[PDB]
Amino acid sequence: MTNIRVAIVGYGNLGRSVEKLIAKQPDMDLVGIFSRRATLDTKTPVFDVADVDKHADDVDVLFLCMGSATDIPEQAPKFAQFACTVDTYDNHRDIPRHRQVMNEAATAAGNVALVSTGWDPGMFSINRVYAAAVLAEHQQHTFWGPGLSQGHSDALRRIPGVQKAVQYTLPSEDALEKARRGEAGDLTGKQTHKRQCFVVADAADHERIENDIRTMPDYFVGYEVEVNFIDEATFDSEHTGMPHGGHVITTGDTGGFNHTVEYILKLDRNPDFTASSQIAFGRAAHRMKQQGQSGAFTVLEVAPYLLSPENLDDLIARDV
Amino acid sequence: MTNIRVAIVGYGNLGRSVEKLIAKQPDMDLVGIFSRRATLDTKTPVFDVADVDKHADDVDVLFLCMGSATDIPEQAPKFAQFACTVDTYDNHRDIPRHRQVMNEAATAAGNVALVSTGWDPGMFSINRVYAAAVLAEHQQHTFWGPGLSQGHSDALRRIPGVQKAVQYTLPSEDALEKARRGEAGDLTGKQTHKRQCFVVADAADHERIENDIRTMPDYFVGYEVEVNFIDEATFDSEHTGMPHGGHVITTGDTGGFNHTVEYILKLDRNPDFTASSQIAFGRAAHRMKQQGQSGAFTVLEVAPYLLSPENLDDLIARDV
Ligand SMILES: NC(=O)C1=CN([C@@H]2O[C@H](COP(=O)(O)OP(=O)(O)OC[C@H]3O[C@@H](n4cnc5c(N)ncnc54)[C@H](OP(=O)(O)O)[C@@H]3O)[C@@H](O)[C@H]2O)C=CC1
Ligand SMILES: NC(=O)C1=CN([C@@H]2O[C@H](COP(=O)(O)OP(=O)(O)OC[C@H]3O[C@@H](n4cnc5c(N)ncnc54)[C@H](OP(=O)(O)O)[C@@H]3O)[C@@H](O)[C@H]2O)C=CC1
Repeated sequence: MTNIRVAIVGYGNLGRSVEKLIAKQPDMDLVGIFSRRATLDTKTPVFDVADVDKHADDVDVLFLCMGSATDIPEQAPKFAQFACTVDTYDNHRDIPRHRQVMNEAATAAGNVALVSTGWDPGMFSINRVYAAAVLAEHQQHTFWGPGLSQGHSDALRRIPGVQKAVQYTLPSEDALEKARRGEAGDLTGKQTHKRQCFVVADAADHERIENDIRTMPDYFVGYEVEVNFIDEATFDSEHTGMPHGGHVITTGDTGGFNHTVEYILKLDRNPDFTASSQIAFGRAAHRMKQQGQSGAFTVLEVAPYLLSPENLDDLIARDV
Repeated sequence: MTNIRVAIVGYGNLGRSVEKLIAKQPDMDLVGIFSRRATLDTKTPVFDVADVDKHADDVDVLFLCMGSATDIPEQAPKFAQFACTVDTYDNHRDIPRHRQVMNEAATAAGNVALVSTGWDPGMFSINRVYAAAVLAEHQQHTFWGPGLSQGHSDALRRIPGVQKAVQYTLPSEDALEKARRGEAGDLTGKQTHKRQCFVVADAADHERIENDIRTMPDYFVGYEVEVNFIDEATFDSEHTGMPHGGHVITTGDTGGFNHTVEYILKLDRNPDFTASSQIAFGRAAHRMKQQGQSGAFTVLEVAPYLLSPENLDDLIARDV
């Protein structure tokens, strides 16, 4: 009855999303939260992150939901000392090193570390690899969105006189249809997406701002940008969500015959879906260590059935 | 090391596609073809299927491209004795059994057999699994076509007195939409697809071919079926292409938020894509064997990176 004993390290949006979804898992028990703050908006027990050493045996897997930017790279390796570990670290350029270092740690403690799960990296990585592997010579693209970009939203905000603001990254529909036909080979980043800004600001300032936006080097110049100055009420009512999604499109030619494989995600709420993967890869981590494996692995190294709470035979009988 | 030695068994549409596509691979050498027929139009060496026996020592893996309806079930298991094998076996209700017997033959000879690969079963099965696992509470549907079903076409053709035949599968566009809006629940493939038959045969035989068709165990029973007896000309001109494809749709709700996972295939030539998938799993099979495994496995049981001609470090560096 496994009830694989889990805990959460870090209590932000993600951390909250994991907490809430564990109730819908048949086989997991939440043993509590490890936090750097004493007092959280919650009934699950809270512990001091420094005291993780002491709880070592109440826990099977630790979901690491702290920051990618600086926390993960430094804190994560020590945690693999105490249990299996799953993270959603999204810095592509650092993955190889993160894994290498996560690898020396987990191996020495005999734990299993799953790194860089989520939707991208995660689901979209898997799909990229599958479709590219299949379609020998192939053309591949990843579009993001439609969804929230915190980095672009932050740039907007630093603008003088902007009160509240958000920017969405949308895929250029033209650009999708073209990739679908194997014709998007010579297209730049400025052509593949479009940006849609929603700004709350005094009417006196609209012209300067809109100008400040469309000329913003590196963040905004070069794109199709659409700008809306909205009431604070419509802002709060409609632009307080965290949606996102994307497309992985791969094409290949087999001698005069085209094939297109498209993977699409539509998420009403980013950290909820990200929690969903992370949780599924947590179950896989536990099963992997149960089979005597150890070290760090990416989502590319785990057989699919491992994420499932159903028994293999049942999966083979119904879904194959 | 290094170049995998490979052979085809069954030289029909699939077998020809696999022939064509092996050229596109960097790490495979096609050693020959094993056929029940003496004269094949190809420059590849051909062999008597009764002679596999003698080539066991110089092939690392055998692609089984005989008919699922009748050939696979008794023939396959005997191939497992001589090398790794890879099939695209399609009778869902008979897969677990197939796997058992293939496992036994494989495990005995120390080989690896990969069963039921292709797109459905194959890629569609994998997608079904990742999505239902990730999203705890979900609704999931699959839709095939409009396109030409290879298994269904080969089935019709094994009915005595059928000179020529082809079958098209037609999905219900309405169902497809309700699905996208999480509203088609409690609907099945059998109620969402129509089966269309184009047949060439003497009018005298019409009565009994129609009976055999509509009473064809789970290849045809339970579906709405249409039988069209047409002139050879009309058939030879109007029914020549082999397109197909479909959609796997899954919808789920986290605490009051929705997510949709969509997987799509648009294939210009059915055998060509199927062949490309069968090939990548062939690479996986050979690797698992060197890696020390043996026995029969489903597509749910192989880590994605095993299908790729690239090194894992590169895959991780570039695609994750
Ligand atoms: N791979 C993927 O597809 C995806 C990956 N991610 C990754 O998820 C990571 C975490 O995201 P997210 O949860 O949204 O980030 P947050 O900023 O919400 O929280 C991160 C950390 O901040 C601390 N913290 C949170 N709230 C407060 C607060 N009010 N005051 C003080 N400290 C606080 C928490 O640590 P403590 O509890 O110790 O205070 C927490 O672990 C990101 O770095 C991201 O890259 C996200 C989506 C997708
Ligand atoms: N899992 C998946 O997604 C997919 C699986 N499939 C499977 O692939 C299978 C093969 O389909 P396909 O290649 O279209 O079928 P064919 O009718 O072309 O061939 C089947 C066998 O018939 C024999 N054959 C071929 N041509 C002739 C001929 N002219 N006269 C007499 N015998 C001949 C060949 O054996 P021999 O050389 O020994 O005579 C061949 O192996 C199907 O059963 C289908 O299930 C197809 C698509 C997808």
